[PDB]
Amino acid sequence: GSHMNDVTTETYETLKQSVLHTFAQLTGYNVSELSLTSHLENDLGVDSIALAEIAVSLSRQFQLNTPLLIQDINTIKDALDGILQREFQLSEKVEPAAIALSGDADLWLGNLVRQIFASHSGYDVNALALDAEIESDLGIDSVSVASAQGELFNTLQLNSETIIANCNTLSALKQCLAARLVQEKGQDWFELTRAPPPPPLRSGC
Repeated sequence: GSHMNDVTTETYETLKQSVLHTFAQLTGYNVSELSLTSHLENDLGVDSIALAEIAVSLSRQFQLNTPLLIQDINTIKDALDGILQREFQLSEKVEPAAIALSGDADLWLGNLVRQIFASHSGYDVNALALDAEIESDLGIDSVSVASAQGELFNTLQLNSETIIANCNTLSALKQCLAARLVQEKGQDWFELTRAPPPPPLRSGC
């Protein structure tokens, strides 16, 4: 019906506010001058250049499945209708990249890390699966993996001074090496492949 479809009464009205706020903050319009039945194009007089950032932010803020198309955003209530058509959460948390990592970045760490453990322990690199537990499935002993870390950092031009807390999964330690980069060598490592610096040091992967 239209009586507490998902959230309580106040919460559902604050839902209006949550979407209203997006229309206001991006354009410079007062959210208190935004009326739910106001057709954006006509009454508020918002055009595509501004409207598009709103549709964009609405899709991102509430973390919708499908991106709202700017031709499909007609009126505020109409947008609200569209919001809930995919996904909506009151008091949604915009979780940023707290870890801030890319699978391409940890990948090259992951290549060498497996090679050393493999060579050291007498196993095959490609047989060393990330979903497979190192000690349990892969059959590598704690000493076998821990001792190999040192020479691994050496082969990786990283501080062998630092140790990897032995994680039983290759996925975990791969993330650990990726963290070592930030903690030992700075965020600079990823910055190279992100923002290409003047000298030929663009290859940060």
